[PDB]
This record gives sequence, structure tokens and C-alpha cells, in this order.
Amino acid sequence: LVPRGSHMKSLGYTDNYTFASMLFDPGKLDSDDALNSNIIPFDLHSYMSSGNRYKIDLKLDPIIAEHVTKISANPSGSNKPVEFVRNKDENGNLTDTWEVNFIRANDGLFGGLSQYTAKNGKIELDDTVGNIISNAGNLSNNKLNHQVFVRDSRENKIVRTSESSGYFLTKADDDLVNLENNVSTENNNAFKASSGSATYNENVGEFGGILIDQQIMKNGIFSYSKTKANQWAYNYQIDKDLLPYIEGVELHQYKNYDAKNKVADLTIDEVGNGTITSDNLNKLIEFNNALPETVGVRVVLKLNKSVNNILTKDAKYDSEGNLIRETTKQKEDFTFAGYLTDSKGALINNTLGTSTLALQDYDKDGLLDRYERQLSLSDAENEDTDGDGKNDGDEVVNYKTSPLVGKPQAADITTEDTVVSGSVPLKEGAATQTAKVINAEGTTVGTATVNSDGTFSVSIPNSPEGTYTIAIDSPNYDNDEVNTFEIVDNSKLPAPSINPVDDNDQQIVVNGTSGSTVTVTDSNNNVLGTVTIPADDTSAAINVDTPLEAGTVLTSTASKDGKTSDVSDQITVTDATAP
Ligand SMILES: [Ca+2]
Ligand SMILES: [Ca+2]
Ligand SMILES: [Ca+2]
Ligand SMILES: [Ca+2]
Ligand SMILES: [Ca+2]
Repeated sequence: LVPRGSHMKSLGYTDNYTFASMLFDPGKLDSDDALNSNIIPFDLHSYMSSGNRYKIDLKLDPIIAEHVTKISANPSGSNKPVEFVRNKDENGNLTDTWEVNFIRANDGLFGGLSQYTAKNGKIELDDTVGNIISNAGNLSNNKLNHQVFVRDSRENKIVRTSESSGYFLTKADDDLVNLENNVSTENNNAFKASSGSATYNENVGEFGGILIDQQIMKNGIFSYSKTKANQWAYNYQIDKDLLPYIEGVELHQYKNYDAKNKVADLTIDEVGNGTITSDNLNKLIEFNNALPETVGVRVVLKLNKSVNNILTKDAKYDSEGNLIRETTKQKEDFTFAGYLTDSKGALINNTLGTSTLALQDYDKDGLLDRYERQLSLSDAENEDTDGDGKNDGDEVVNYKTSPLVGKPQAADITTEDTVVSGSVPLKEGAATQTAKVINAEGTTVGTATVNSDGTFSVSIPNSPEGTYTIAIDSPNYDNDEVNTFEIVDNSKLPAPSINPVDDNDQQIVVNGTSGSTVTVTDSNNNVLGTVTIPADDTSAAINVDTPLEAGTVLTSTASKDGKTSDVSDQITVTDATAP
């Protein structure tokens, strides 16, 4: 079982334009009959143009997933079921996603753009649906969500164009249930099924946007043409909780966003509902008249502020303006619906599509999972990716520093030294950094490019004694990561420093004044190595036979001209594959 209080990692996206959107078409959960069954039936529809690389993934609401004993469906053109297998994550924890091969010839669901339907789908449960969903909250506000997509099993990513979502209809969805129960006679066999997808697009407007794309698959070659008086209407429902974040709502003709595709401004009422019609609906919706191609409809929600502000609603901040992580939401689902009606308000058969936007802040740092993956490149499952003690959102928003660049470190030097040597933690997405040595009055006295491993060697003049700043400058952030170090009287012997060492490193890099000899010992004072720092540098290398075990603690002292320095700050060897 999936235990209480567990959360699922979201998946990144990959592109593969050969996969059309999949459409999960379940039975409704809105009757005593349906509620007294232990089966939720479904069909699965898709369009396809070899191998087991690409999988079909079905992800079910936890209320449902907790009770699932078996999921199966007949491949297209067959009457023999194939069974879905419950996925496990990057370790051995169960997810709420069930998986089956895509291609029927590879024991999958589709095949022998063509249209295929896998029929007789059955979600089998260990109790009745009614007993299961009677242990839920307000199903008007928290829906029973579903999502379907093709997963690239080589990359563990979602094929962007395959994704579809929605929610099961219950008695709580009374307006949509009444629509399903009052189907129009007009073009009653035109459409086979409909589903939606809701995504975030940073390129919409100035704050990004939400795209709500509905697909309506055809049974044949439907052609829309009505008199002015018999024109249909398009109807849409926008989750009321998004309304504080929406600047405008637009209809686009319809995967990339392009403002040139705008065909109307849309209005919504106080609960997020709207309707649009026309003297010729062909001007607003591309019905692909007399072609078999799926009808697409796009609704665009232009945000009025960063998408990262939604789950942080009601968030509190400390004295220094940093997010109190306990005050933000870790996830939030928003639901949407769209459908066509005839001129009397009756539902055009099979044109009702729902969708779910599943926003997540897995690590409660204020940056949505998908924002971290697509924009900042910070880790979506670590609230402090670089380890510097400033959390990712705070860094992007408050400090305006890179969340991929930790705190620089530089050993003290003397007035006779000509190089400031040190290092800084750089995380996998970090840009190319520039290190600067700046005196107390704000004058830059040296600059260099930080190497990819974080080390740097900044050339400086023989410089006046005092407190200096080592600043690490990213091109993507306004502010540098800073630390201070000392340039001391040249009769002094400052403590050296040790660069970070992991259990894959055969060498220990040390920094210290030129001509001093630096000796490194572990917690048991075993001399692991000694090196004299050369005449025109302030860093040197120690070589060891075998790398050090993760957890061993390192210190160092330097000696020169009869002086012995204080001990360096300790350095702990880390695991070479821990981020
Ligand atoms: Ca739910
Ligand atoms: Ca986050
Ligand atoms: Ca993070
Ligand atoms: Ca940080
Ligand atoms: Ca940082």
C-alpha cells in the first residue's frame, strides 16, 4: 500500500511529436448503481502513426488508488485483456500510477494517424465505489482526479503532446451530470470522446499563463455548418481558486503558444463559468470540417503575477522576508471543464471534457516543481539545492542570488601573495561564474573565471592588508555570492584551507600562502600528505593512493620560516554521488 502522508514525485517533460493526446473515457460515478459496483469502467482512445520504450501511464486519485486491486483493458481490435502494473518510483515505493505497454504488438494497447480505442477497461477495487468515496471530503471542491500520458521509459519523462487529465463525475458535479443527461439530438454521432489538458507556459503574457486545451475526437468527418439561429456555443469552467491570479481569459484556435492564435476575449462569472457563441462558430473553433482530424479548443489564462504565488497564498515570511516553509502549500489541484451546446443549451454528445492542473511544490521552498525543472534548474526535491542555507525561492526572489551557487571560500593570504585561491559550491545547472576580489572600499582588484569544479585562482597585486570580499558573479542573477577573507601582514602565517573532497577524489587541493608547506591530517592525526605551495601561486595538490571514505574529517596547518599556523576549518569527505 501507499502509506498515509506520502507524496509523489512529479515527472519532467520530453518532446516526441509522433504521439497524439491520449483520452481516458471513464464511466460516471453519479448513481447508486455505479456506486454499488466495485468496478469503474473506461475506454482509452488514442491516435498513433515499435518496441517497449513508450508506455501508457494511468494515474488515479489517492481516494481511488488506495483500493485498486487490478486495472486492465482490451487492446484495440481484441477481446483479450492486458493488465496494468502499478509503478514504483526511483526506489521501491509504490506510486498511484499504473503502466502498460503502448504498442499492441508488444503486449500493449494500441495498433494491430489512425484512431484506436482500447475497450472494456476495468478499474477493479477491493470495496464498492460508494463505500470508498464516502470517505472523502467535499467532492465539489476536491475532485477525484485522473491523468493519462505516454511515458518515455528511457528518460522517465512525460511525452508532452500525449498528456491528458480530468476528473470523475460524481453527484457533486450536478451541472455537468444534468448536461450528460440532456444530450442534444443535433449531430448525435459526430463525436467519440473528449478530454482536456491544463499546463503552465512561461511565455504567455508578462507573468506566464495557464493553457487549457480540449480535444474532441471525431467518429467520422463531421462538418460544422448551422444557420445563424442554430449556432452552437462553447462553454467553459475555470477553477474559482485561480480567479485571483487571472488577468485575462482568451480563446485560441488550436501545441506551442502563439498570441497570433487568439480569436476572442472570454468572460467568466464569479465562479469561473463562461460561454461564447457567434453568428458562425467556424470563426472561433477549427472543426476540421469534412476531415477526420480531432477538434482542438484552447483557453488561455493570462496570469497577473508569478505562478509561484499561488501555492504560497497565505504564506508567512520571517523578519528577513524569507518564506516560512510551514506556511506554504505542498500541492494544489485546479479543475476545468469545456463542452459544446446547441442553441437550446443541450449538450452536444461527447463534447464534455474536463482537465486537472496539478501544481506541486514538493520541497515547500516556494518554487513550483515545474518552475524549478524548466526555469531556475534548482532541485524540485531539495529546498536548499546548493547547501548554503538560503532556500531556493528565497534566493530567486529575496536575495536575487543563484540557488545553484553556494558560499565562496578563500584562504587568507599575505601582502606578498599574488593569487587568491579558493572554491565555491556549484550545482549541476550553474552558469559560468566570475570571481572578483574587492577591497573594503568597493574597488575590484582582481577577477577570474571560476573553473567548472568550483575552484578559482584570482590574480591580484601585492595588496594592502585588510578585509577583502571574494564575490562570485552569475550572469543570471543581480547579486553575487559573497564571503570575506583577510590579506594580512607578510610576517604572519594564516591558516590554510582545504577544498571539498569526495570519495572519488584521488587528490586533496589545499590553499595557503606561497612558500608555506601545508600538511593534511584526518581526525586521528594521520599525515595523509604534505605539499609546499609554489612561489607564484597560493594553491597546491596532495596525492593519495586510495580515495578517502565518506565521513572522514580533514584539517590542515601550514608552516613557514619557523612559524606554525592555526588549524584550518575542518572538511568532511562526502559521497561522490550525493548532490
Ligand atoms: Ca483529488
Ligand atoms: Ca519547490
Ligand atoms: Ca527546490
Ligand atoms: Ca541555497
Ligand atoms: Ca546560493
